[PDB]
Amino acid sequence: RFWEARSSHGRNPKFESPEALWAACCEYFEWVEANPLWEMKAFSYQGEVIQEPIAKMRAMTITGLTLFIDVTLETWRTYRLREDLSEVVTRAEQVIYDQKFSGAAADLLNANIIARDLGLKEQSQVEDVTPD
Amino acid sequence: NRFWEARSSHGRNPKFESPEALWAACCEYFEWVEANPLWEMKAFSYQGEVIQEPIAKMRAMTITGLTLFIDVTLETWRTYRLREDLSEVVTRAEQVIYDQKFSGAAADLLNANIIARDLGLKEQSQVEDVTPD
Amino acid sequence: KGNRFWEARSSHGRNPKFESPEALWAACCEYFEWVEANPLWEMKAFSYQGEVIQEPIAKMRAMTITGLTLFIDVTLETWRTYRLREDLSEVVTRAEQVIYDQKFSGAAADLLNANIIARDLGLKEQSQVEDVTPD
Amino acid sequence: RFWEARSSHGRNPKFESPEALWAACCEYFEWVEANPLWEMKAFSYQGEVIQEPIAKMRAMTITGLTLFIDVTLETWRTYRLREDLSEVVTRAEQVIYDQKFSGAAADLLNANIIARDLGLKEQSQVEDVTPD
Amino acid sequence: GNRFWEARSSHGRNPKFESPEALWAACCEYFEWVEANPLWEMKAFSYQGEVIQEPIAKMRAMTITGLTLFIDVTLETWRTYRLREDLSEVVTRAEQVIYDQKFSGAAADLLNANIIARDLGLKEQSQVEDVTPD
Amino acid sequence: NRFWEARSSHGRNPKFESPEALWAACCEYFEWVEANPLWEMKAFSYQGEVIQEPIAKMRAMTITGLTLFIDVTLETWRTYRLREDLSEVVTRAEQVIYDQKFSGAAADLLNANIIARDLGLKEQSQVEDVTPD
Amino acid sequence: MAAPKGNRFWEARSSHGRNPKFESPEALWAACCEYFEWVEANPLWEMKAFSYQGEVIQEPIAKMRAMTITGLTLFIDVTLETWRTYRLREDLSEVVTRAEQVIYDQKFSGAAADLLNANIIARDLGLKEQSQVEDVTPD
Amino acid sequence: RFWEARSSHGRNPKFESPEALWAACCEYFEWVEANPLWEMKAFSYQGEVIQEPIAKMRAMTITGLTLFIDVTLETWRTYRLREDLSEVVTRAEQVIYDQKFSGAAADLLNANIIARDLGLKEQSQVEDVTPD
Amino acid sequence: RFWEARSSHGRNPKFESPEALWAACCEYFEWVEANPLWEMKAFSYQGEVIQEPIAKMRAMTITGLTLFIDVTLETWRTYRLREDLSEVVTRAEQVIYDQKFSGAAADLLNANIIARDLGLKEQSQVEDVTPD
Repeated sequence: RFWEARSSHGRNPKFESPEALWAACCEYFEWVEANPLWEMKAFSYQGEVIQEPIAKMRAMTITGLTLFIDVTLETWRTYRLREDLSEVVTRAEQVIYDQKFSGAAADLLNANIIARDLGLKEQSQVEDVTPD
Repeated sequence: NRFWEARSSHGRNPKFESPEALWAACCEYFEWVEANPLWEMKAFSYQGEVIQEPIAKMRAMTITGLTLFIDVTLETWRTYRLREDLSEVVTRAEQVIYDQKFSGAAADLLNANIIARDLGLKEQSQVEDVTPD
Repeated sequence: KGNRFWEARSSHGRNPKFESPEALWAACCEYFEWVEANPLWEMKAFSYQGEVIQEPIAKMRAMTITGLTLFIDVTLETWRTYRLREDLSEVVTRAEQVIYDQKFSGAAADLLNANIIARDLGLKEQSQVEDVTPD
Repeated sequence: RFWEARSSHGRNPKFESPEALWAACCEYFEWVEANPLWEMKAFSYQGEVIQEPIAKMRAMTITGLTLFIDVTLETWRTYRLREDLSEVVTRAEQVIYDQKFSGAAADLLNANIIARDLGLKEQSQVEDVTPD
Repeated sequence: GNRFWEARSSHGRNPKFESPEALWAACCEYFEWVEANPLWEMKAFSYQGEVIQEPIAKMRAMTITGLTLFIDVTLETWRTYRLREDLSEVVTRAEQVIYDQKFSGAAADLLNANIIARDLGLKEQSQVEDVTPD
Repeated sequence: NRFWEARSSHGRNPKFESPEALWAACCEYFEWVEANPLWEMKAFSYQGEVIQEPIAKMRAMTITGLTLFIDVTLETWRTYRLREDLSEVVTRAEQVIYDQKFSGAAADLLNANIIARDLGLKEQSQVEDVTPD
Repeated sequence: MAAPKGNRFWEARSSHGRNPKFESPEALWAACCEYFEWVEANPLWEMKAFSYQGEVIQEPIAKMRAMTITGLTLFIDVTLETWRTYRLREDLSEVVTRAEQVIYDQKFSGAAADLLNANIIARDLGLKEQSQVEDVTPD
Repeated sequence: RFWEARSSHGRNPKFESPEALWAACCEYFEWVEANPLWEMKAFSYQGEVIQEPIAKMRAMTITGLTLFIDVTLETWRTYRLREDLSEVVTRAEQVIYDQKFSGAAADLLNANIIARDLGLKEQSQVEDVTPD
Repeated sequence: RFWEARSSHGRNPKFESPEALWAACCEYFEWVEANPLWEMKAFSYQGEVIQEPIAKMRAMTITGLTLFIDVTLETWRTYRLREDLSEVVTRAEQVIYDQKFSGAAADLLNANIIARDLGLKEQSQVEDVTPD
């Protein structure tokens, strides 16, 4: 139940400090690390089937973070305002980006879904070789 | 997989007036999804006999799924946008639905391409014409 | 166990005259039940000590608007008729949502072929292309 | 041999009623289900190889139907012109379409071959984001 | 000889076909030869430190070129059959059999789907919307 | 294997002047190909011991391979098409080569896309611009 | 000595501590090397399952961690602005160029060896697909 | 060490004879076949892990040949000036082409990279079916 | 620590002969061969896990080469143009190209990554077959 997870800062927290905001974000990173998604795998030994869960990496997201610390995207975007907090926001979003990038690069996360999410572009060069 | 029968405790044609009640209803849908995986039949053999076992697959959350479950029309759901308390709940619920599918596809628990299309994740490209003449 | 789907008809019989949303929903639900009770079957082989054994394994049957209408024995023209009366069009919208959702969740779980289903549902690939040709 | 299979209605059949034509079509459908194609697979045990035929779904086709009931495509097409048979042709062609769609959707027939045969379209949206 | 380029019907060298039955009979000989002559994929197995090898049969795709080659008529002569209707119906029938053999084989993944799709001329259909603002 | 050393019984730089002589040489190539598969090394283990064994793989026939084998240049072979007495043999040999590769690719014994390009099998598509107006 | 150390990447920092002020190429390059070593010493981990006699065993398998310029700056604890500022002195600019080249090569070599996802890395490095198209419409 | 391999004609040889030039090319072909690349493959049993190198086909290349016979690509191109040597160059490049084509067709070499190297083209026909 | 590897030619060498430069390039080639990358492979026996490192081919790059011999890319391009060094640069780059091509062809290196790096192009022929 990922939608139930909330930081220790409680309901509708007010952040008037970088240290406090960053710590709440770190609680989210910690929760993601501690709460992988589960893939049910089936095994069998001599006529008996045993179904055991296998951990899969959970991709970090900004909506996941904000839901966790119990604020709206709009409030999160409000933090961008004060430089004090804006620095924390930048760092948290970079962590989210790098988690997904490193996960995808290590084939722990689906590469194309992450490439699309991160906005990694395909670059190409096309030559028209039609004789004139 | 009798999903078309599933309904929240709020029953038929509920009139939501409270954001906590609407959110609780949405949470009932999320709980239902988690408790009701789709099933893949898998077969194994041993000493001359074949054994079949259903294996749990993640069920993708959808807005139409949610609304059917809490028994409102998509039109009713859009009405909630018209007042701030309910609209905040709609946004929260839609973000949960998006993230469930994104994280599921990212972990290859859901088919990545179909989820990418559903979520509107775009392919971005840069193309140079090297024969501009 | 036989895939004679061309023989499957609802209990409502030939050419139902639905005058009721409860009635029409009821008919739609009979179709959904048949689909789930009637998976496709795939033969899988297993070896053991010099002998191979075959076992059929259930595969999800995709719902379709065509299937539903054929099953309840109304024409597509009749199905679109229901739209005329906002009474039945509400039941039609609900059925089509169920059919869409069945195939979407099936495909998402890889129980149905994702590309077949993406084309069927009309899920689009979206792209953004920048021309970076110098100038 | 699939080119040898024929309905109980004999050579160059004439169809006097929709029930007769439908009966012949259903014979084709039933023949298809009773005659899967076979993938040959090998298994090994203690030095010997076993060749195990494994059943693969046979896709229905209109030309297969017409070969089976022993009429040309041209003749089949004339049945649309009979007021007593037209609805049967429609029904038969719809069964053929549905069998392939359901089979492909269930991963029992090759998805791309069926998608092309059925005319299932890919839809896309493209935005030119070149700065002006 | 029994290699594919050597295989021939029981009508022999350069048969001049002037009947539907004789022609259809010849075509069936080809269809039967194709079924009797799958291609072979070698597979290896290990047992107690000795490797063992045996092949599995792979479906041979039917082709119009293969058929004409087998019944020993040129493609030119085959086209000629199109002109007279006696033969024309047999030609159409045979070509439908060839098409369906490959189509069903590919649908069952017993033949390579993309090779067959290109051969049969099965088309990809698409719809594209330019959503560039303006 | 030294495939570049394989040569028909017609010797060095033969000067073909008969269609039966050219066809016989082409047939020696066809047989050589069918008789000389490529070989892939595969590993096998048993209770902690490993053994390797070559497994036979289909060799694709090619016009360049044919000409190398009968020992004429590719350009000489192209010349044969203009020759009244040799042209039919060229056409026939090129058909055998095409047919072998087609059957191999269709049977998944040769790489499908490499063969599709080699044979010139085309992809056909139909595209509708559905941009509203 | 062959299991997850559990070092959280967002916590990782060089021995130079908080907000270091790099005033020599040597100090800077040493810090960059700490990052390169950290990446090597802290792979990502994939959980894999095994079984023997009806018991399910979990075990982590190491997966290569891709180096990134953002990763480096976070590790040595300077902002992107500061990193870009290093370009002002020919002194530090050489270190920056070399560090970025190391990062590029680590990813390329990882991807080429199938240790990192090829397409993810190709997009990251800006490796282009080049094509030549002939219009053969009878004209 | 492939960059150290050299023909028996020594350093920067001068080829005057077509037979000498062909003989050198054949030394290269022989060297390629005697020097496959190796893939390490791991096997395990009862707690022990064993590694085994497996031979992989080495793709012939014109640059590889010229490095081996120790001439520059420029020198190689210069051979075209003499009808004599030009025939040997064509024969050699033809052997190189076929080795890679046949290896790729048999999936002993990566087919798409070989397709690009050989310049095998994708041919398509595209119909604009937009209604008017 | 590949970022610490350096040729016997020391820091920021100023090369004055083709033999010296070629010698330095060969040290790099030798280093690459002696320094494969490692994939951890896991096996299980009796509820215990065995980890085994497996060698993976390291791709040669001009960037790796210049880092190893400790010169800038512009220095390297300067060698391209130097009458006395240009031949050696061509030779070194040809070695690097062929190592990656052969590795990719053998599937020992990722084919698409290498294809992009080598600049191998996809060639196509397109007919527009629209009616009118």
